[PDB]
Amino acid sequence: SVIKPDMKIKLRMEGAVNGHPFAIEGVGLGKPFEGKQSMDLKVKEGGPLPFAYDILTTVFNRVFAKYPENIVDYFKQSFPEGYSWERSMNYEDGGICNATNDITLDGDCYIYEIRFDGVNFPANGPVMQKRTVKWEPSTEKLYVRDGVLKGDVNMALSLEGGGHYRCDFKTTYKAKKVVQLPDYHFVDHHIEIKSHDKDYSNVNLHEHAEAHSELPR
Repeated sequence: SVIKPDMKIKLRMEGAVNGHPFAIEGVGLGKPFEGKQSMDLKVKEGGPLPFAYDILTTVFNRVFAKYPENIVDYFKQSFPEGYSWERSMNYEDGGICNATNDITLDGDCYIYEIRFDGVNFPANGPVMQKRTVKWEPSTEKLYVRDGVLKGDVNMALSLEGGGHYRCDFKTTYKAKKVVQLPDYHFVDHHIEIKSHDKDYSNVNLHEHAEAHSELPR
């Protein structure tokens, strides 16, 4: 099919946090069937970013998730046409980020058109104070609602000096064409910034994801 063992990624994010605009572009590669991917991101506008880079990472494609044969793969089925997703990320201190990604395919390269908008982040919260360390691994819960796929996940950012900062993700996935809808399942994730420069102008990001149909896994 159109899904190859090794594929590329090209993306551009345009957004704002607390009213301050910025733009980031990236290029990467991954293995859809292995659920692994990596990419290099460069801040193009609005740098240096005055907020924690981690709030952006999960926005920078579930096609990069290892799906077992007994689970319907909504994402790999959506191509060559592609799909799009919308997401609201509700942080425990009131900060709220809304994001969207329109994913298309050009040859062996996925193209992302991303929008990101966060508001109400407290001035002295971990996000505006850049006190986040990394996102903890997680388990996303996927279920069908009104012909489309939903995905919810309890996320947590490890904090500098100890503790965690919670955020609840609510994502809606929409294939561009009619595809087979999956039954209730899970997707394990682990996103990590492997390297970055001082002000995060350059970031190397990695993600590993695998789906499973029953728990305990």
